[PDB]
Amino acid sequence: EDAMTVLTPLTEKDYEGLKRVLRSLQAHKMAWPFLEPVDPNDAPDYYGVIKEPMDLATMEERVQRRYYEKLTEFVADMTKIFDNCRYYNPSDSPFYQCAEVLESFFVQKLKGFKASRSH
Ligand SMILES: CC(=O)NCCc1ccc(S(N)(=O)=O)cc1
Repeated sequence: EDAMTVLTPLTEKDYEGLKRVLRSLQAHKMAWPFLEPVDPNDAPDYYGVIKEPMDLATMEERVQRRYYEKLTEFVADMTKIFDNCRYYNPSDSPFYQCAEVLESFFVQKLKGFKASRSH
């Protein structure tokens, strides 16, 4: 990551862009596994093997409360969603596939956001 991403505080204008990025991911057809926390009734061992769970509803709460101070912190929570999924599930599962697709989409949107901060 470049210096602006790591070190520039998130302004109010930056926060309007983060809200838009988040809503775009929540509207994607392959985001269904990630919208809410993993349900322990459907995966009884999940919370014993994933030490730092993350999901898009937790990220929305954090955006609304202005939790993030730097773009790097927002990117780290999003990346945790996809990394947790690829560690828990096998490479041939539909869950793993959805992580591949949605991370590519996130990177496209993140590049757009970064371009809009500066010019
Ligand atoms: C985001 C994410 O990784 N969700 C996985 C949810 C999930 C994984 C596995 C199963 S099982 N035990 O039926 O094979 C159920 C649900």
